[PDB]
Amino acid sequence: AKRKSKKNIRKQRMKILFNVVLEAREPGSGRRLCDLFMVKPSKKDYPDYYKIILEPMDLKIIEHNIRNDKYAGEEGMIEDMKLMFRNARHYNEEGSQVYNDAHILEKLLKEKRKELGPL
Ligand code: NI
Ligand code: NI
Ligand code: NI
Repeated sequence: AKRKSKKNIRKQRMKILFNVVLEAREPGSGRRLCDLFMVKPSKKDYPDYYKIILEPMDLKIIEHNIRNDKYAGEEGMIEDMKLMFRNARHYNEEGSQVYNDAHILEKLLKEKRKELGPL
């Protein structure tokens, strides 16, 4: 009874938080901030990326995890998002566009979670 309704609220919330990252655009240009986070770089094309980033993460993986109910709650999805953003900021230089995008997308995610409030 009360547990299927609670699983669905959690799953809904996870969709809302995912969609915030997916849809965010740069003011002025309309550039979609999430473009370079959608799929991890090709290992064949950029092997050095995988010597720096030991646990890769991208939105394709997180989308798969959401849809296949692999996360117990949004805190698990958020930890994957945070790993993705940390990877971006570890690999890319400070003041690069991808570095700044990771920062802004992480703030948007955190702000939308506070807006949703406690379960
Ligand atoms: Ni390093
Ligand atoms: Ni799978
Ligand atoms: Ni800032």
